[PDB]
Amino acid sequence: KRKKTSGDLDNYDVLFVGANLGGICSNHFDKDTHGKYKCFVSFDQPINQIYSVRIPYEQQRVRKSEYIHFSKKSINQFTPSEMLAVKEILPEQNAVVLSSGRRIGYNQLVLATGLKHDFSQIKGFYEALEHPEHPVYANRDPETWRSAQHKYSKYISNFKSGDGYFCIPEYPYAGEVECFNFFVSDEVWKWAQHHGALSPKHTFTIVNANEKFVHYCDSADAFIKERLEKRGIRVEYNTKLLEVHQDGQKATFINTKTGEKSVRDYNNLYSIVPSKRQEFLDKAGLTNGNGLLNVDHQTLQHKKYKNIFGLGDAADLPTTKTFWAGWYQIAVVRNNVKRNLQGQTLNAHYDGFSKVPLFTGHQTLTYVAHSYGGVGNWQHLKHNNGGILAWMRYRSWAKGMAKKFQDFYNGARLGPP
Ligand SMILES: NC(=O)c1ccc[n+]([C@@H]2O[C@H](COP(=O)([O-])OP(=O)(O)OC[C@H]3O[C@@H](n4cnc5c(N)ncnc54)[C@H](O)[C@@H]3O)[C@@H](O)[C@H]2O)c1
Repeated sequence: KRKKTSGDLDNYDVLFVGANLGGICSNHFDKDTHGKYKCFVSFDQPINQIYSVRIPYEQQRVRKSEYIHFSKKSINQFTPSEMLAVKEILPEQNAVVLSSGRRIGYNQLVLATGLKHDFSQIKGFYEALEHPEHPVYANRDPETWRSAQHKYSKYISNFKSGDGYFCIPEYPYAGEVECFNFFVSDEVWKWAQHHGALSPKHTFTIVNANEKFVHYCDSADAFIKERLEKRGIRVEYNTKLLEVHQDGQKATFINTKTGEKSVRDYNNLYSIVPSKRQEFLDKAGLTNGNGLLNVDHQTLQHKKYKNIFGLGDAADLPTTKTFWAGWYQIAVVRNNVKRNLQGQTLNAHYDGFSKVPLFTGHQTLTYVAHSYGGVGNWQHLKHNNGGILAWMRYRSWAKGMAKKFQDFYNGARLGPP
């Protein structure tokens, strides 16, 4: 009946750059328009690691099959895709050049290029995270690990002794609140001190380069800091991890405020992988400052270039870059983009809603739900101190969310509402 559109073409009437949230949109853009347009997708990496369940992963509450998903699956069968990165974007020409060189034209462009992980900002990090024994752990799995490597789970369990550092890189970085495992670790290391598994000649400090944990929600940052103390955890601000020596287990830090670097023995290091701005977005004059797209806060349309959009993490938005945010930014992009193909006005506005669980304990969580102005809704920091209510919501996310990300990329389950 309906036939797959061509990938061997010279221009399309929509072009999506990304598969994770750029693909869920296309599958939504079709069901919203009934296939009246031919849309192309061009991602860069083959696998989509589901970082929304990254802590239930490290607890082995989610199997590796439910955490690793191919990028093709997000895209529907009809829409053609190719795993080639766009070399440059010519917005004045309405065109997009890929790595191979095949110039592609467009009518509307949707950018979901996220924040690109740059393991090389931290020298020697990747080669220590790939080692199946070294105590260097990170926010994501390398692609050379096979189905039988479960090093990720050993971070909390194998912390018998020594100095442990949890390092947060410089904003903008991916995985703000969803990759903070320093409250479940404390609980599990509070037991290990009680029966002797974890020595008392050990120190754990949070090396945060940024001044605050959550830039766009004051209430969450205040709660995190207040709760970090009540536990007894120590934080070091304005310090960022700069190098890792895998032989002697030395970690070179630098306090950007004073520019004064230190070297410290580690025996358990975790880092939230550091990102890096892509230059083809700055040669094209789209990004603003930090490297994020200069888009409207309400409609998500680019300030200049009325026909370019942007969503997800690539977009410069005053909210927490979560997934449930993007669930609301594809509903908006797929509307306006279609209103712009019909000439009509852009009637869909983004409220700034973003919802990410924060795990306060081994089996408890609280939701960070907040709109554009940092203002939280009825769930913001509820049942934060644990209890039967937070216990259940933990199971509903750990045992029941990874089973859903298959549908999202299928199409069988759409957004929350
Ligand atoms: N906790 C973490 O460390 C982490 C890291 C990445 C993503 N995430 C989650 O994923 C959610 C969605 O992320 P996103 O959609 O904003 O970005 P993303 O991290 O999912 O990646 C964006 C997609 O665009 C592709 N891409 C990047 N550069 C490209 C280029 N030059 N050309 C073509 N394709 C390119 C990528 O391969 C990818 O398919 C985020 O809200 C976040 O919750 C978390």
